[PDB]
Amino acid sequence: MKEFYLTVEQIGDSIFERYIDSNGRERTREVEYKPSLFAHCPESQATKYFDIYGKPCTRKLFANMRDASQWIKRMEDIGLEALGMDDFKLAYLSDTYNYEIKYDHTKIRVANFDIEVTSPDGFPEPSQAKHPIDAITHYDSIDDRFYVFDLLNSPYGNVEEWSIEIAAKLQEQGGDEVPSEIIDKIIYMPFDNEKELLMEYLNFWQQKTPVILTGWNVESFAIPYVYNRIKNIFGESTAKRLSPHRKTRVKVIENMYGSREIITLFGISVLDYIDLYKKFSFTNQPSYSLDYISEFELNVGKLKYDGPISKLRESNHQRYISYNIIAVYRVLQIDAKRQFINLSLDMGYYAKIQIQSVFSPIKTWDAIIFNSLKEQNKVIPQGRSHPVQPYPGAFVKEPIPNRYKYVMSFDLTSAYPSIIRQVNISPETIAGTFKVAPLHDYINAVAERPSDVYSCSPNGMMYYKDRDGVVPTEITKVFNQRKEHKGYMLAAQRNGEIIKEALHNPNLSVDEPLDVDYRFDFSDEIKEKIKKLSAKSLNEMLFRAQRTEVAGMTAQINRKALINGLAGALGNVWFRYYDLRNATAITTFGQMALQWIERKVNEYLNEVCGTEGEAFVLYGDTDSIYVSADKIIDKVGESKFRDTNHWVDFLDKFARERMEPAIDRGFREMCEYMNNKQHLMFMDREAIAGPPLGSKGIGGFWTGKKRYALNVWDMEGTRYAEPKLKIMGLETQKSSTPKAVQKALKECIRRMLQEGEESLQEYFKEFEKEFRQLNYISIASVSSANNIAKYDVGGFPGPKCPFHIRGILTYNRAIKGNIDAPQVVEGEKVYVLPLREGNPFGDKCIAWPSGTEITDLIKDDVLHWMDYTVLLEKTFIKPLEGFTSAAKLDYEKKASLFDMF
DNA sequence: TCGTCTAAGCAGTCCGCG
DNA sequence: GCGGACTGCTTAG
Ligand SMILES: Nc1nc2c(ncn2[C@H]2C[C@H](O)[C@@H](COP(=O)(O)OP(=O)(O)OP(=O)(O)O)O2)c(=O)[nH]1
Ligand SMILES: [Ca+2]
Ligand SMILES: [Ca+2]
Ligand SMILES: [Ca+2]
Ligand SMILES: [Ca+2]
Ligand SMILES: [Ca+2]
Repeated sequence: MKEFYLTVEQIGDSIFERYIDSNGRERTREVEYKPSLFAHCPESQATKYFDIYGKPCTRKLFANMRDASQWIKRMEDIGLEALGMDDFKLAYLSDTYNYEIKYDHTKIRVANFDIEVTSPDGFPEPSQAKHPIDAITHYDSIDDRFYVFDLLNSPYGNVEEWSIEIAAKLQEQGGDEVPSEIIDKIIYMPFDNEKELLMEYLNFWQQKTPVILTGWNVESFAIPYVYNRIKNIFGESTAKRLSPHRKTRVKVIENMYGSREIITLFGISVLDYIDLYKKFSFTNQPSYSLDYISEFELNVGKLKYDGPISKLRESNHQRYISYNIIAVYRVLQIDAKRQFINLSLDMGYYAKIQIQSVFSPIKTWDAIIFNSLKEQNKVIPQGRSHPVQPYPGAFVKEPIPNRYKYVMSFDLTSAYPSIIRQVNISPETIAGTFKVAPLHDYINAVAERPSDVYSCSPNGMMYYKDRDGVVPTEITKVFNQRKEHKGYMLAAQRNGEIIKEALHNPNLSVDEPLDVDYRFDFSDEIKEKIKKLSAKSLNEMLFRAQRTEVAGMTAQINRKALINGLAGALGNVWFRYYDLRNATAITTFGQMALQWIERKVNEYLNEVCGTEGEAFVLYGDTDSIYVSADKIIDKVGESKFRDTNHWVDFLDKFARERMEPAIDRGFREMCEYMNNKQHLMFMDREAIAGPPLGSKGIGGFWTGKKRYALNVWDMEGTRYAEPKLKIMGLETQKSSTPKAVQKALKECIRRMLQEGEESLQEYFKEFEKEFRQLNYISIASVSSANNIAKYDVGGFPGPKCPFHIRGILTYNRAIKGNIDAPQVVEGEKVYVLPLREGNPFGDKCIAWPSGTEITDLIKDDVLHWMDYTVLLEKTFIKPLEGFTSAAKLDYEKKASLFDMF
């Protein structure tokens, strides 16, 4: 097999690399890597190295990495560009792995761990590490084993050994329900003291040294706690054994309001799963506790115990250990589903970066582009300092707030990357500028043609057409990968709909789920077999189809995020290829493209319907248009359709055979007008929306920009078994909206869109009557909480104190003196409830840490004083009045002359 | 919330608006 | 009450 790196570090003048050799074995080596950098040189000097602009360069070979770094400094002192890859480990990987890396994940040691620390006096601060570590569960992916290190004797209590037999039993047997599929994979090690536990942990770690290290909050909690605790007990040298190169660094992570410390372990790649989840999941959650996320992702019940966590070990050590094991397993289950580790390895090896660098699109693109240019003996420019400057983005059309019965939407495939490719936008392809007309003049094709030579953007930039820039070349490669995975995702989705249909008629038999690849559209043979399957088999198949869809989603959406991130990186001052000329070339072209095509679509449809000045495009945002199809349906007449699926078919056909060819023609003209390199503006139909045939549903509504709802029957070629709501921006989609309120508002919208006014009025009346019985957590608003200290004046709200911060201050006063009460953590999320006039808390609201029950000390008082009236008006009635006034209907029945009887 | 970008919505504070 | 200036937070893209 081909060799591949596991980790790489620079330590002084050495590269330390862990790698898999040609025999599949893990090795480590120290290499006195001599880096090269570059300087511009005269024409007369013959060289093979050229900078991205074609200027000749001489290569400078350094005796060591420190010499190279010092040279860079002196070049700055002189005022001359020092060219080349200044991150020497990236240069090392590029030299050592000069081919497309094929990696074997089965050889990569992925460790998932979690620790427990009993603490009487509140949260155990990792930088202090003053409390014993009393449990560690460490899963090793190569062994496929959970290694459990259990402390039996502690200053906080002596306990009995954990029992695997009780752990395996049902909760209803008094057991812990540790899943049977992991029972035989547990290696349990009890210890009579913490020193021996930690010494044995370190010896184990030496034997089974993680390459990828993950878990939940491991970077901010578990790693620093373990490092600092070992440091406190044994000294620094012992703690540094967590690094295979015995080198660690405290790294200060800074943000707007403060900073925190993490421990960098040289020779390990830490990918904290909470951070992987935040970057790759495309969710915004009210809480990021593992229990909350586990419930959301896996539909598993919260890990239930009595008393505070600080007393769990002494009261129920059995459960304490079991829950530690389950916590580790839950992260593995989330990963089995989401496949974020797989994604990280894919992107990391593709770019040839340290795997942990997948968190940084700038680092990722820097490496991809460097490797690409190096292949042609081209030399990358020095990174420069730039001041942060605002620049313009997308165009968003102001919609007329209204109901919209029939809607078809269209949008560009990978819009910004396609613009980069079409225009040929790259650092080295800038050809010059032209005199810009107002955007409106390009949109309306009255401005003079920008260039007869170069490819243009309406921001005034011109680009070479003779050859692809490195940015278009590399962005295309990742786009092609994204397209492959999106294909698999969409097939799995369509396959899921076939199974849902079959589930209407499940057969009474005992059989098995079919062994199929859900990434490919089901053959006729498979479809026939599906129609004969039991509900049990069909449901298992649906689960598997949906898991395949999730895997495809992760792979496609994050590759889309990577390529969109390059468009963004061009507008970030830390990017080597920062250039506001290019960043704005993209966004300004986009503004034109949208408004150009709005004009073209309106023109096409006015012609088809034989009208003039009629607005068919009702809305658009960035790269999308929403077209009213009422007139198209009416040209046929509703009574001519057999059912809903019949008109959906008709619109699908109209979009594919009439609309899209008109759109394509419109964009081809725009490409010619801008003299672009290649036509790549592909605006395919997204949604087909409308009410059920014969219903009083309104189909859709807009309240304003980025705020709308649509009843969708077909989405990107997926024909749904049941209509699905596409809701954007409304309160149902916001993590700040109470859970039960999102639910209720979604049902109000469903009724509006599918059933009509009377149905909405029936539901509203019921919700208003019953909502006070809803659990307090389900009706609490959620907010992130920043700058709590800024607004805290002697425990009371200072000037301009935000509502949620006021709630936190109320909470802090209510729990004052308690070392044990859950503290609100700066920058994390809180639940917020309004309080009735004259409450004991002395203010109008209270807030507490999200994802948790409020502490028992005050729970009773909160429940008693919760202001249901304010809650209802603010979170439910206000948004609903917004929806209904936009859609021109009433959520309450107005009086009529019929009331006289 | 360490980690690519801008546009734009709504909640809430403070205070004007005769 | 509402709106604007402003902060804070959260979306759509
Ligand atoms: N710089 C930057 N631009 C973004 C980001 N998200 C969206 N955009 C811009 C770039 C996208 O191409 C454009 C349109 O967004 P879409 O959500 O329609 O995605 P896109 O067209 O890329 O992919 P699609 O093929 O429609 O799934 O909006 C981002 O995180 N950073
Ligand atoms: Ca725990
Ligand atoms: Ca798009
Ligand atoms: Ca599409
Ligand atoms: Ca059947
Ligand atoms: Ca779009």
